Amino acid sequence: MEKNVTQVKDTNNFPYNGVVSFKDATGFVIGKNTIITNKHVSKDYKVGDRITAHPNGDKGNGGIYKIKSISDYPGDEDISVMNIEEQAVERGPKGFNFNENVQAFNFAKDAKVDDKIKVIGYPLPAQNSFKQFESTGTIKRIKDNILNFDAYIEPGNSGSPVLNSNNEVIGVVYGGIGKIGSEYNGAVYFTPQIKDFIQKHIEQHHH
Ligand SMILES: [Zn+2]
Ligand SMILES: [Zn+2]
Ligand SMILES: [Zn+2]
Ligand SMILES: [Zn+2]
Repeated sequence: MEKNVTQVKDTNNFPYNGVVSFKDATGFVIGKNTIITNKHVSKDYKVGDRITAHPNGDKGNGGIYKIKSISDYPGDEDISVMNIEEQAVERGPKGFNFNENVQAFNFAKDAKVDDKIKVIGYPLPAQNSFKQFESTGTIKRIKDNILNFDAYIEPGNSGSPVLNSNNEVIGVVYGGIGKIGSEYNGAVYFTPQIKDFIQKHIEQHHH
């Protein structure tokens, strides 16, 4: 029952500038024009729907962007990749370019139980007028593609990155119903098959 949650002061610096906001969920930047979220988020949103880059409430954001394509992982795991139209619908401080207004996360090489982790995202975004929050805790179990962690989350954290102490991404917070009665939370743990699927969807050039 770890509850160590802080309001993010400045979302314009990494890792905070790698996190994106849906109307009611979270995602994060993994590469050029590319974000990760979960399948619950990808069921709710469609091509042409919009994300906001790293909003800090009404203090501003890195722009508003259109979802260009959605690619759900073909395995059972709760993970989706979305590609983003590079030209913003509404500009960020660094201009209209998605990539200049965000910084992508790198994959962690691995993780182990008891590692210190951080979840960054948008809990209760209506109630907390889209402020970004960091929630800190530890890994409780890693089994195949299942990551159980002890860090406080709320509705809206669905799709949040789970980060190691060096701000590399280890997994993505579940959007599905959690284990009943459990004070711990779940995430898809990034294994080689999942990393490969993601990497194959990252963009590299302009058309
Ligand atoms: Zn939903
Ligand atoms: Zn470009
Ligand atoms: Zn273009
Ligand atoms: Zn091409």
